[PDB]
Formats: sequence, C-alpha cells, structure tokens
Amino acid sequence: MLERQLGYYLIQLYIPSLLIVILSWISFWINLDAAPARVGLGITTVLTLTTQSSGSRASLPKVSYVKAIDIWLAVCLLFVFSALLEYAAVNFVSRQREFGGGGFIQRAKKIDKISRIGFPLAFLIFNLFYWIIYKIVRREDEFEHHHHHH
Repeated sequence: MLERQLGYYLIQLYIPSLLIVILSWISFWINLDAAPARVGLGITTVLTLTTQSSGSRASLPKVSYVKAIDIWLAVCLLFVFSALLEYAAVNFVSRQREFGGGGFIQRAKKIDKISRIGFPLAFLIFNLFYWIIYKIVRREDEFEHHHHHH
C-alpha cells in the first residue's frame, strides 16, 4: 500500500520528460532530416521511460493507475497531433509528390515556421504541466504534505 508515494517519482521524472518534449520541435526544425539523430534519441528516451514507469506500478496499480490513464491518454496523442498535421500538410500541398517533386530542392529554405507555432505551443504546455503538477499534489496529494499548501 504505497502508491500515493509514487507521484513523487512521477513529478521529478515529468520535469525532464516535459522539457525534452518542448525541445523536440525546437530542434525538429533542423532534425527533420538534417540531423534527426537528436530527434530519434529523445523520442526513444520518452517512450522508454513511460513504458518502464509502469514497472513500479505493480505494487498496487489502482490509485496511480487511474490518474496515470488521465495523463497517458492525451500526451501521446497531443504530441503526435501537432506533428501529424505538419507531416500531412507538406504531403497535402500537391497531393501527389510523385507527379512533380523536383521543386522540393528549393524547399530546404524553410522560414522555421515550426518555431512560430511552437513558441506559443511550447510555453502553453510548460505552464500547463507546471500549474497542474504543483496543483495536483495539493488537490489530490494534500494528505502527502503537511504545512506546504502546494
């Protein structure tokens, strides 16, 4: 009966897991092909830390199991959502690159638009998980703290 003490490891583990996510796009501007090595390494570190995180949840996956489903069923979709619209936009441009893909050579000169939409999208997420993490521990894990409100 030590599931309420798991959130502590999820809080300190979420900090870095959330930071690496923001850098994903910020670095995807060039890692999109120029150097995806950084995108393939960080993406494997997040999926590996999430699949293994369920290892310590064998004690009693009831309280944290449900709370983990509310966060595990939105992140993977939200991250792949904004990334799916971009990978589908460039392909929807002509709807048939097989017809005339010779004009892609002049596409390497991107305006880094990924940063334009990623700026407000990254700040919103960082503040969305920071205000929800320091709040959840209070309006859910209050019994864990003593004097500290947050």
